[PDB]
Amino acid sequence: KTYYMDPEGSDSNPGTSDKPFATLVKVQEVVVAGDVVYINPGTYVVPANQVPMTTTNSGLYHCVFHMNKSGEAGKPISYLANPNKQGRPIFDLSQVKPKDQRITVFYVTGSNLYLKGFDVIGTQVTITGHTQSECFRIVKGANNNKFEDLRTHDGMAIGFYLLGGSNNHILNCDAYNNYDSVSEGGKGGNVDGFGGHINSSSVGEGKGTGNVFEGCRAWYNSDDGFDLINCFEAVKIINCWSFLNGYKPGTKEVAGDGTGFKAGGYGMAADKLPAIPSVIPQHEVRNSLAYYNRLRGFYANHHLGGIIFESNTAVNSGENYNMTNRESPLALPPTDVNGYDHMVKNNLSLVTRSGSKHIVMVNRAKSEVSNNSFDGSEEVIETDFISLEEAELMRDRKPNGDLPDVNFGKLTTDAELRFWGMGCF
Ligand SMILES: C[C@@H]1O[C@@H](O[C@@H]2[C@H](O)[C@@H](O)[C@@H](O[C@@H]3[C@H](O)[C@@H](O)[C@H](C)O[C@H]3O)O[C@@H]2C(=O)O)[C@H](O)[C@H](O)[C@H]1O
Ligand SMILES: [Ca+2]
Ligand SMILES: [Ca+2]
Repeated sequence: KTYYMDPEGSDSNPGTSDKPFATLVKVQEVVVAGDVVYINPGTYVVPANQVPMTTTNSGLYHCVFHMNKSGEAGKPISYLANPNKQGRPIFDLSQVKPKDQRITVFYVTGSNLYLKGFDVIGTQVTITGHTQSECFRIVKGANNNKFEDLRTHDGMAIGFYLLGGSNNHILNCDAYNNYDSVSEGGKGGNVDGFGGHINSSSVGEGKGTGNVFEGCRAWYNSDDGFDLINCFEAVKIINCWSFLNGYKPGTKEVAGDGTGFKAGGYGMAADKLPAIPSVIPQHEVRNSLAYYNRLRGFYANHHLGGIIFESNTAVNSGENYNMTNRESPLALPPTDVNGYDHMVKNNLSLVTRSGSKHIVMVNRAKSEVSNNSFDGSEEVIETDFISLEEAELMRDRKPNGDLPDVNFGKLTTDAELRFWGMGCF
């Protein structure tokens, strides 16, 4: 079956093209494996009083849409912007403010799902202590899903937040202009674009493995663009752009941590040891771009082992590459050391911003550090690039959702010969 929804539809309708549904709550009542839902473009304001589809964590979370049904292998359930209509569906969550609860807009427990082509805006935070909300929260048991050309923006919530699940592909998604102005004095320190945090409950082959962020952009998230702390299976970030994170949206006002790619770690607590996986995962950041994050570009974040940083480009992102690891095995007090077991290869780094640096805190005897611009005999300069115009990075995606063509961060023909094989382009 192909069902339809529309902002001016009705949940008393049958869900046909002529008589569409109004909400995903009704969609969820009827769909089965192999069904397709075409979501007509327009603005869907979620009513303030719409009851949550579920709650989690002893009532802490109000979950707007519970993506609880599953497809089968070869027969997904697909929730797609209607490809026969121009424009995008935009779910506006600005009225949803349940007292004393965190918000999850799409709480994903099902498997074999395909979600494409729509936006989630205005997601709220009302709690004033330590808190967060998420546009997408994916957990243990949610396997073999695809999230494509989705945009989580102009709200107070983390865009994508993985606590578990396997083979979740987050492809060509944007998370931008996300800032929690409400909690903890409006620091914004828990709002990332994309978070990979496969927890202890979700470990194992086919249980927490295989999740990938690909082709995604994160900008003006108040904390980090991408963050893989406390992530018990390897997560990969491939062909992603992370820029202008750590600032309040549209400004250079200081907010949170400002990392482009925070690519590991299990914390640096002084009081107690963190839980850790049995095998420290080798997360990866490859063919990616960091530009003008407030503090750091590509960061090992006190990892307890090796990360792969391959074929990336950093421009004016503070510490463009920082390989700091925590000393292993775990001990107290916690100790930072030069990064060990990393692969740092074929990277490019430009510095013309005051206080920015190429690479810090790498152990070259324990990490493979090869063919990076910062270890060559010539400095990388601005005119080695075709363009460094920031606006290019915010250009509209192509109609199919692919990243826009840009010259930003692309070496000229002449420079490419002097920095051969280096950088994300
Ligand atoms: C619902 C809570 O879940 C757990 O706490 C998580 C997380 O395990 C903690 O490490 C910590 O994480 C913070 C941020 O909240 C998180 O977004 C970021 C990626 O890492 C740390 O900065 O708090 C989390 C949280 O959700 O509050 C624990 O099981 C808590 O007891 C539980 O309330
Ligand atoms: Ca933070
Ligand atoms: Ca973060």
